[PDB]
Amino acid sequence: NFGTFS
Amino acid sequence: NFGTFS
Amino acid sequence: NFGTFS
Amino acid sequence: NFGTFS
Amino acid sequence: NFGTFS
Amino acid sequence: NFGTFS
Amino acid sequence: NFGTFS
Amino acid sequence: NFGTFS
Amino acid sequence: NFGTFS
Amino acid sequence: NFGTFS
Repeated sequence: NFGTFS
Repeated sequence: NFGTFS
Repeated sequence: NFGTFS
Repeated sequence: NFGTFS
Repeated sequence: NFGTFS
Repeated sequence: NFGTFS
Repeated sequence: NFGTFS
Repeated sequence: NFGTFS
Repeated sequence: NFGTFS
Repeated sequence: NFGTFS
C-alpha cells in the first residue's frame, strides 16, 4: 500500500 | 491499494 | 508500505 | 516500510 | 524500515 | 490535488 | 498535493 | 506535499 | 514535504 | 522535509 488510511 | 480510505 | 496510516 | 504510521 | 512510527 | 495525473 | 503525479 | 512525484 | 520525489 | 528525495 502507498498513501492509504485504515 | 493507493490513496484509499477504509 | 510507503506513507500509510493504520 | 518507509514513512509509515501504525 | 526507514522513517517509520509504531 | 489528490491522486491526480498530469 | 497528496499522491499526485506530474 | 505528501507522497507526490514530479 | 513528506515522502516526495522530485 | 521528512523522507524526501530530490
